[PDB]
Amino acid sequence: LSDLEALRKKIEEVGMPEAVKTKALKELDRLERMQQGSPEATVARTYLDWLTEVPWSKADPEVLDINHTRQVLDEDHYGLKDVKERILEYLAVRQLTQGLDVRNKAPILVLVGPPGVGKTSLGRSIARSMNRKFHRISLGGVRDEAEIRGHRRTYIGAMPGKLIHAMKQVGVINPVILLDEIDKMSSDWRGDPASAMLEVLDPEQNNTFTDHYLDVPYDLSKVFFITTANTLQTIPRPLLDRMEVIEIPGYTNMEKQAIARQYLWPKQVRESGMEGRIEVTDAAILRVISEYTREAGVRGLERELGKIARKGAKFWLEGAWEGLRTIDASDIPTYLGIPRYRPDKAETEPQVGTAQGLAWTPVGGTLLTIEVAAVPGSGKLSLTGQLGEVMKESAQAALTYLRAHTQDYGLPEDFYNKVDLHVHVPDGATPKDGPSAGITMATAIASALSRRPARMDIAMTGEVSLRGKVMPIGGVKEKLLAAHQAGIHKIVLPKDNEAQLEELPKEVLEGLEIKLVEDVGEVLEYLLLPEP
Amino acid sequence: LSDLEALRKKIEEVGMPEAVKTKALKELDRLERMQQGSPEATVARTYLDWLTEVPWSKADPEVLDINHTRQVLDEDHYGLKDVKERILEYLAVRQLTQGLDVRNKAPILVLVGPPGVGKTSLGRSIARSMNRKFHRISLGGVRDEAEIRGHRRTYIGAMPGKLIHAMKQVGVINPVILLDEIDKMSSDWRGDPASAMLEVLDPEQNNTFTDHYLDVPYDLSKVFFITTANTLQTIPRPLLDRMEVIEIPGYTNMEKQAIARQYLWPKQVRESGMEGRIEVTDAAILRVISEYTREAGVRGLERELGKIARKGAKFWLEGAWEGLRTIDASDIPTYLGIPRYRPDKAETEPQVGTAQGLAWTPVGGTLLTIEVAAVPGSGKLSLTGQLGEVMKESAQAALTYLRAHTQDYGLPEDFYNKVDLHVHVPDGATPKDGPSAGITMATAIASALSRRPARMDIAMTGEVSLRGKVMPIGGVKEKLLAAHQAGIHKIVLPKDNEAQLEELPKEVLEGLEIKLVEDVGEVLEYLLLPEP
Amino acid sequence: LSDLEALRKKIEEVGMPEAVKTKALKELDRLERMQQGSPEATVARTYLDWLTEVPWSKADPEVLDINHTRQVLDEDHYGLKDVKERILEYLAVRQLTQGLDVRNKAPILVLVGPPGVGKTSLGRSIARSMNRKFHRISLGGVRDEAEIRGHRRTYIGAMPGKLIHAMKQVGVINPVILLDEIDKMSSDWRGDPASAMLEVLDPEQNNTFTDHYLDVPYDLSKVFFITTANTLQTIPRPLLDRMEVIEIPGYTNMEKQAIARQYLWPKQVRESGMEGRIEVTDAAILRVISEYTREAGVRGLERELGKIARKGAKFWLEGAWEGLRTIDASDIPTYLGIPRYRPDKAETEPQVGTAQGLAWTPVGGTLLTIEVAAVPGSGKLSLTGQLGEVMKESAQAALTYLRAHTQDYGLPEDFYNKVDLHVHVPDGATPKDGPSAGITMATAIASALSRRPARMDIAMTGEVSLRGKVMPIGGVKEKLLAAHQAGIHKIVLPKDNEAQLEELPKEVLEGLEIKLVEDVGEVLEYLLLPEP
Repeated sequence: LSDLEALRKKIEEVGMPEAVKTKALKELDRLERMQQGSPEATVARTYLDWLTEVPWSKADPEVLDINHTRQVLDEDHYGLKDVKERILEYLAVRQLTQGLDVRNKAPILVLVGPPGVGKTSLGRSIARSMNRKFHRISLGGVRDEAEIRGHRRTYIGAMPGKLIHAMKQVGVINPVILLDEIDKMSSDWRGDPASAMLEVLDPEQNNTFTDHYLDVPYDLSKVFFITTANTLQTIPRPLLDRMEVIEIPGYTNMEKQAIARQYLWPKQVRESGMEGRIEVTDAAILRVISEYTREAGVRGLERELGKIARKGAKFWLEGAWEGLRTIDASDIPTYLGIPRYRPDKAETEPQVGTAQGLAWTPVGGTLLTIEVAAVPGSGKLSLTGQLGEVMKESAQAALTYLRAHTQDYGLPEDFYNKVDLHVHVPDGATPKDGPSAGITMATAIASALSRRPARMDIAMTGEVSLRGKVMPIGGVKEKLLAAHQAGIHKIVLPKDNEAQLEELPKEVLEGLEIKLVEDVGEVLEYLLLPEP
Repeated sequence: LSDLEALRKKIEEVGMPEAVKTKALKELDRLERMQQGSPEATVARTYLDWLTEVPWSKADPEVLDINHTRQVLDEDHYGLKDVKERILEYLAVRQLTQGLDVRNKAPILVLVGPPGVGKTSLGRSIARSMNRKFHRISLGGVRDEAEIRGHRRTYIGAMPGKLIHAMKQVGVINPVILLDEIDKMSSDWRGDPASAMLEVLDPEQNNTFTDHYLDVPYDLSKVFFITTANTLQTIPRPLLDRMEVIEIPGYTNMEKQAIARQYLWPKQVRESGMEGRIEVTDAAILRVISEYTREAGVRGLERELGKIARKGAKFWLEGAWEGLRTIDASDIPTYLGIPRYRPDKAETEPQVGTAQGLAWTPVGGTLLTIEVAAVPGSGKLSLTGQLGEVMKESAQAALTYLRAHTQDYGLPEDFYNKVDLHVHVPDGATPKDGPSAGITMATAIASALSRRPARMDIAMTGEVSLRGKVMPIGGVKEKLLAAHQAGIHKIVLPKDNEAQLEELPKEVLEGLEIKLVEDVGEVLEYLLLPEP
Repeated sequence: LSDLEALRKKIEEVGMPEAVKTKALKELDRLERMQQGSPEATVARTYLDWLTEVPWSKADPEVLDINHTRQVLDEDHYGLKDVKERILEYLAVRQLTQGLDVRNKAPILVLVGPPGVGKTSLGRSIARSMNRKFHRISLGGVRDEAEIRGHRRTYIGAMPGKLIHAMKQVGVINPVILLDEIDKMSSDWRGDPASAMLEVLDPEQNNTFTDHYLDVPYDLSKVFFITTANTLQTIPRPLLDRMEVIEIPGYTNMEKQAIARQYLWPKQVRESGMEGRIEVTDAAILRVISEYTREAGVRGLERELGKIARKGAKFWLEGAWEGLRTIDASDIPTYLGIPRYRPDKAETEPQVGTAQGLAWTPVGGTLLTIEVAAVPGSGKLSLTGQLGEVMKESAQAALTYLRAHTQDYGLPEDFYNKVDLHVHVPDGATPKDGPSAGITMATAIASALSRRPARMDIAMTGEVSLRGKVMPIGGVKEKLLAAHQAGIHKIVLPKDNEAQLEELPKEVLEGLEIKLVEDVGEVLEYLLLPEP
C-alpha cells in the first residue's frame, strides 16, 4: 500500500497555492496510518482526491471574436436569432469590461423558455466560441446547502458541493457552467441553497465560495456562469440581482423541421447508424408533429425520430435493400404506432355553446372554450369552472354591452331578466383569470343568446369596454406561437396591439392570417354566420 | 484541533460578556468529547464560529456636519428639498440627545413611498454622510421568529436570523442599517415577529438581544436603524405606533431628465466601460420618458438607459469610427423598438360615455377609466367593477345632483325612473380612501346620458355635494403627480384647495392648466366636448 | 442533551402548582426522545416554554393609599381634579375590598372618552400611585378568542392568547393592565370574546381562567385591570356590567395651553435637547391651537410642538445667536406649515338648503353640515350615510310636522307626493344612538323645502318628537365643548337641558348664547336667516 507516497507526490505535483499547500499538509496530518478504512484516512485521502483534481490556477486562453461567436451563433439552431442579439449584447459588455472591476456585479443572462429546446446548444456555442469548457451541474430541486456546499469532514459521508463535482470534472479555472432548474429550488431542511447561489452569483465571493467539506476557499474568477430555467414568476428576488431574463420563443413547425433536418435528423441517422438510408419527407415530419408529440421543445419529436431510427436500423439488420427508403406520411404508424393525437383540433363541427380562445402557460399554450347555459327563468349570472372575478366583471361588462346592444345584433331587449346564465369555463380553472378573453366570453354569450353555432377556427383574445372596445393586451408573442401550433389561421387580434403586430418575425404572420379588431361588432360576424 | 484552539483565542480575546465566556467554554465542554463526533461537534464548532465572527466592542465614526450632509443630500438622486428637511431634523434631534439620553427614545421615520425613488440611494447618501457602514436586509414576507432567531443551540440545522448574519457580515457594533420593506413583512402563521419589529424599534429592548441560536444579550442600542417602505395601509397599527411616517412624493419628468443628464447615463457609461465614448441628447430622454414606460419613478427608464448603453457598446464594438459615439432622439426607436406610448396624450378621441379620474397609491398614480352602461331597464343603479358602497354614496350623491337638473344639462326628465344604470370603476375600491373622484363618476354619467363626447387631456377628481359643490380632497400634490407622470397639464382643481395649491414647487406647476372649480356645471362645461 | 438539562430543570426550579408540575413532568416523559428532527417536539419545546416562563403568584407591593395616590393624581393633564375622586372611590373600593381580595361585584371602571388625552398617562400615574408594573393592551378589530385563550393545541403551532402571552411578558400577578379598544369586539372568527372577558372579569373564575394551549386554567386574583373604551352604547351587555363610565371633558384652549406650558411644552423643550433654549410666546401657542390641529385629542398638539422643536433645533444648529430664543406668532407659519385652519370657522356664507349641526363620535363631539336634496320625483325619503332607522323616523317626524305645517312656514304640498327627499348625514350609526341631532336634519329639510337661507354659527342637535316637539337628550355637553372650541356662539337646546347647562362651565357658555326652546316652529325660526 503506497497511498502515502502517491498522495505526497499528488500534493507536490498538482499545482496548489500556499494556503492550499497548508490544507494539504493538514490532510497529511490525517494521513500517516497503516490501514485503509479508518475514516480519518478515508475522508482525508478522498479529500486529496478531490483537491488534486479540482485544478488550481489552471486555465485556457479565450478567442474572443464576437463575430466568430456570431458565426458560432449561425450554428446549433436554425433559430430566429432574436435574443442571440441579446447574448451579443452581454458579450459586448464582456469584450469591453475586460479585467476591470469598473464593471462590478454583471448580470449573466439567465435562460427561461419552453423545455426541450436547445439550451445546452447555446451553452456549448458560447464555450466553443470562446474556447471555453462546457459543463452542466443540475442545481434545481435543491433545499440544502449541504447539497450546494459540502457535507462534513466530521461526518461519515463527507461530500463536497455539486459545484466541486463539476470542478473536479473541469481542468480549467475558466470554464462555462450551465446552471439548471433555477426557478425550481426549495428550502425546508438545513438551509437555503439560494444564498449559496447568491455567493457564487456574487462575483467576488465566488472566489471565496467555501464549502462545509472544504478548508481553503476556491477561486471562481474566470469561470463564466450561465443559468437556465423554464418558468418566470418563481424567481428568488435576491437572485434577481445579477441575472438577465432570456425568454426563449418556442419553435414553430417549419422552424422545428429546419432544426431537425439541418441538425437533428442527421444525428438520428447516425444514431440508427445509417449512412442515410431512410429518406424522410417533411410532410411526414409535419404528421409527426400532428399526432405524436405536443411540446415546443425537441424531445418527443426526437423520440419518434430515434424510434424510426431504431426500427429501420433493425430493418436494415434484417436485410439491406435500399439507401433510398423514402419515409412518407403513410408508413409513420408502422414506425410510430397508434396516433397519439387527432389530425384536427380546430374541427369542432361549429355549434352554439362554444368558445375558441388563446392562452398559454410558461411551458405550453392552450385554447379557451366556454359553456353558456341560457335557461328560461329570471336572469342571473353563474360562475363555474373556477372562475375569477376579473372574469366575472369582464363577462358582465360584455353582458351589459349586449344589454345596450340587443336588437343591434338581433336580440330581444329584456334578456337580462327572464333567462338565467350558467357560465362553465373549465379553463377558468387555468390560473390566469386575467382579462385575456373577454371578447371570447362575449362571443360565447352572444352564441348562446342567439342559440346559434359559434364557429370554428376563429381564435380571439383580449379586453373590451362596456361600450365595446378591443383594448391593448400583451403576451401576443406566445399566443401567436401557440395558435400557429394550434394551426388556427383566422386569428382575431386587437387593432390596438397592431403597433405590436409588426414587432414580430414575419414568418408567423405569413403562416397566420390576422382578423384585426377594434370594434366588438366585427367579431360578431366571425363566429356567427347565424347572427340571428 | 489547533484551529479550534484558535477559535477559542478569537472568541476569548474579543471582549465578551462572561455569559459568552461561560457558554463558549461549555461548547468547549461539548468540543472536548465530540471532536469528529456527533453534530454536537458540528453545531458547537459552528457556534464558536459565530462567537468568533460576530463583532463585539467596535466603532465607526458618525455624522457631524449637517450642511456637508446637505451637500451630500444634494449629491443624491436629486436635490428635491422636501424630505432632507426631515432628515436634518432627525439628525439634529439625535445630536442634541447625543450624550445618550432617554430623549433618544423616538420613531426612526420610515421612508414610505412609490418605487423609482432610489430608495437605497437615500441611505447610501446617508452612509456617505455618516461615514458609517451601510447595510440592507430585504424585509418582505417575514412570518416567523424562526425567520428572525434560531430555535436550536444543539443539533446543527438551525441557524441565526438574517439580522445576525448581517452582524456577522460587518465587523462593527455600529453600522448604518437600512431597513427595507417594513410594510412587506407578513403576519401569516402563528409566530409572526411583529413585536420583534418593536424590539428592533425599541433601543433598550435590543441592547439586550439574542436569538435562539446564539444566546447572550447583544447590543443593538449602539446600532443605528432606519426603515423605509412603500404604502401605508398595510402597516400594523402597533407598528404604526412608536412610528412617524415619511411620505415620498414622485418626480417630475424634467426633474427626471436632470436625474438622467447629471447622473444616470454617466453611470450607465460607468458600467458599460465606455468612458468618453458615448453621446446622448436630452430630448432623446424626453422621448424616452414620454413614450416608453409610464412607470412612476426611474427604474424602467434607468433600464432603458442601460439597454441603449449596451447597444452603443455593441455598435462601438463594430469598430471604432469615433472617440465619441453620438446619438439623437431618432435612433432610440432602433434602440428601444416601436414606441410603447406617445408623448402627453391629448389625442384619445373624446368619449360619449367615459371619464378619467386621478389616483395615487404610494406605489404609483394613474387615471381611472370609468363607464356607465345606461341600459334602458327599470331605472336603477349598479356599481360595476365590483365596488364598495363608498362608490354607491359617491355616485348616488353626484347622481342626485344630476337629478337636480333633469333639463338643465340638455337631458330628459327621468333616467333613474326609466334606465338601469351600471357604473364601472377599473378598480374594486377607492384609491384615496373613500370619495375622492366623484366628479369623474358624474362626468361619465353626463357623458353616457348625453351620448356626447367627453374631453380628453382635462382630467378631474374630487368630492361632491348634493347641491353640486366641490368638497376638498387633500394630498392634491400627489394627484398632480399622477397628472404629470401621465403628462396631464390640464387639471381641474378645487377653488377650495387653491391655497393648498400654493404649497408646491413651481416645477410641479409648470404650465399646468388649473381650472379652479368649486362647482360642478363648471366642469360640465369643461369636460364634455360640447357643453351638452 | 444540553437542551434536555436546560428545558428539563425548569420543571424543578420554577415553582409550579401540582397539576401544573404534574403535566410538566408529563411533557417531560412524553418527551425525552429524539427531539430535534421532529416538529411535534419543537412545538412541545414551546409548550414547555410557556409553562416554564409564566409567573407563579409573584406580585407587586400592595399599598392602597388615597392621599399620596391623589398626589400622584395631581400630575394629571391640567389638574382636572374631578375624576381623581373617581379614582379614590375606586381606592375606596380597594379600601372596602374585604369579601373579595379584589372587589368585583363592584364597578371596575371602563373609561370611555377622547382617547389618549392622558388616559394612558392616567394609568401611568396609577402604576406610579400603586407602585405597580404597567402594560397596555389594545383590542381594535379583535374578534378571536385564541387571541384571548390558548389556541387549540390539537392544532400544531397553537399559541396562548394576546393577554396570556402578555402575562408571559409581565411577571407579577398584580399589574396595572390597560384594556384598550375593548369596544371593538364581535363574533366573526370563533365567538365573541366579550364573554371571554366576562369570564376573565368574573371574580371567582379568573383564578382558574381556562386556556387551551396551556390546558391548566390560568390564575387571576389581583391583576389590576383598568378598562378603557371610546363607545358606551355599543358595549355588549356582559362587558356592560361591574363597571361604570368615567369620562374627562374637553380641555379648553387655555386649559390645553396650560397642559402645554405646565407640562407638554417643557416636555418637548427637554425632548428637543434644547432645555431652556426655546421660548415661544403663548399667543403663538394659542394660534397653533386655533390654526394647525382641530382635535379633542392633545397629543397632536404636542406633535405640532415636536415639529416646532425640530425646526428650532435645526435653526439653533444652523446658528446659535442665543441659547434661549423667542418665538412669536410670526415664525409659526415658518416653523410650522401654513396654518391649516382658520381660527375663525364662521365664514361659510350661510346656506339655503343644508344645515350645520352638532354630532357625536367615539372620540367625542363635532359639527356636520347634513345635506338634503329635495329632488322632484315620486315623493320619497332617502337617508344616506348608511343611517339608523332612528334617523329615518325622526326624519319622518319632521315630515309629519311639515305635513301639519304646510302653509305655516311656506312649503310645497309635495315632499311626500311627487318630491323625493335625499338626505345625507356625513356619518352612520352615532354612538349617541337615537336622534342625536334630528332637529338639524329637520332644519336642512325646511332649508331645502321652504328655500330660505339658513345660518352658520348656530349649532343645534336633539330629537324631533312626533308630537311636533323636541325632546332632550344627554351627551350634548361635550358637543358644546366642541362648539366652544370651534368658536360657535348660538345654540338652540330644548328647555329641559337648561338643567344640563349646570355641570358645564359658564365660561364655556359665555360665547355660546343659548336658545332654550323645544318647539319645532321656533327652531324653524332660530336657525334660518329669515325666520319663516
